[PDB]
Amino acid sequence: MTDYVFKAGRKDLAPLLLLHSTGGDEHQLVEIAEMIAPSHPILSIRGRINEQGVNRYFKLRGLGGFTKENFDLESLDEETDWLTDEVSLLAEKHDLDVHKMIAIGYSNGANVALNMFLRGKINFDKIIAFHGMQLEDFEQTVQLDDKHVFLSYAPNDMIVPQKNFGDLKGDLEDSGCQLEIYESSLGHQLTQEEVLAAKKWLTETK
Repeated sequence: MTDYVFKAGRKDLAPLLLLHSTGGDEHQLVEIAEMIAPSHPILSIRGRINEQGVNRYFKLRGLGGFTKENFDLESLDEETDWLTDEVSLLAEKHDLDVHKMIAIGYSNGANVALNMFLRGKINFDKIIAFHGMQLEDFEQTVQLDDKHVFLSYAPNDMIVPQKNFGDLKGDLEDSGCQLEIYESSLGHQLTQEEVLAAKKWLTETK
């Protein structure tokens, strides 16, 4: 039984899909999204992974000393099939248009949104990814030439290697995306300043 929040907002405005960080839940990003995109309908879906009571979108290997080697790509693939189908089903139920959807994710959720976009599993209109990273290297057969995407990064983020963030930006730009990059100073932590930066960016790109 899917754990999710829907908050109607103004029906004619683009819907937001919220995706939480590790250990977050469907309520984590709600007030943040309300600051970024006031009045927009909100759909927020909890990850299905709960190993040791930590909510996540896909499994780790536990090789916690590693970055990409710790990501279970079979799980990533299975859960992203599930999530794309779930988004379509709930958009159906709540009369939302997936092609207008703005994904707003933080860490784990941001990674999953970015991966779905790059794999062509969901045609989001825009993505706002706070402290995201590349999960896997693959052949992208997506063309995203018209799309706008906001990414934050901190150079003291122990979790996201510089090279890894370079590969994420490169995969998006190779697909044709127009990127805005915001640099924060609190490592992996979501900052008030990066959220205001995304709010401002959305007013410019909306």
